[PDB]
Amino acid sequence: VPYGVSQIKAPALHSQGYTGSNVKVAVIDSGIDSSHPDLKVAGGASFVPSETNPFQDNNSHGTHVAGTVAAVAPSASLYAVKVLGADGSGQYSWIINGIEWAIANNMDVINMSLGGPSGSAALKAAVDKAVASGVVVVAAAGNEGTSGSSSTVGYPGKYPSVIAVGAVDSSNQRASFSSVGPELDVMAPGVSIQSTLPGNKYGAKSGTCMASPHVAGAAALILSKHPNWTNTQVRSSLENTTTKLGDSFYYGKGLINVQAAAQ
Ligand SMILES: [K+]
Repeated sequence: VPYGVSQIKAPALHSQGYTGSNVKVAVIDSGIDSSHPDLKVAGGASFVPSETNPFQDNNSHGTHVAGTVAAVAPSASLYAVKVLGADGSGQYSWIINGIEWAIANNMDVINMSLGGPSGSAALKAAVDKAVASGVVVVAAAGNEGTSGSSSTVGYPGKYPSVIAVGAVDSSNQRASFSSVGPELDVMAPGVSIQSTLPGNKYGAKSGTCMASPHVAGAAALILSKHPNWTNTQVRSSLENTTTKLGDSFYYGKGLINVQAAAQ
């Protein structure tokens, strides 16, 4: 549909009848506008104390992330895990509560197009438990760019259990904003991403946040072909089948190729 879908080689799988059917993807974000004609929301939960409806997206972020998951894996069961309020901010407890729900509710893929500058024993415990429980955990690397020689990969992206996603444009160039470090795993399209917006709209957003869902959608396609495959196997296939770009500090393993990873 959008250029980023074709770029990751998703359409080849779609033509084959692999569209992410029976894959439960949790969008741990600002909610999802379930009212959008182009989105099918299966369930979810809100963990934002003042915004009790997960199906009301007061930000726009979670609907845009969800629509990218949907563009990659059209048949995937989308779950709106509302952890971020109208301002796009959320407390760590709300976020961790949303991961805890995703595990509890047998989500196959977690998408976290979110990041914080600091970790916690509780955040690491939550991601680790998800992984140990066979969930594919995908997160945005962060929008911190370059910072001397140091990692600018945010949390939870920083944790070895999480697939940390960096952003490339349509040319396969690293976006100037894309966080860097040894914890960067893969690259996906993350510059001027056309996706669904609340109130039957479409618009572009840029960020590693936009790159993350292409991988979460990519993990849904793999699981649709290979329902038997472990989260470990899904991850290894995505990482081992990449189009090799530059240095792993900047590009991770390179750009994901869903066609090559699906075998
Ligand atoms: K990581």
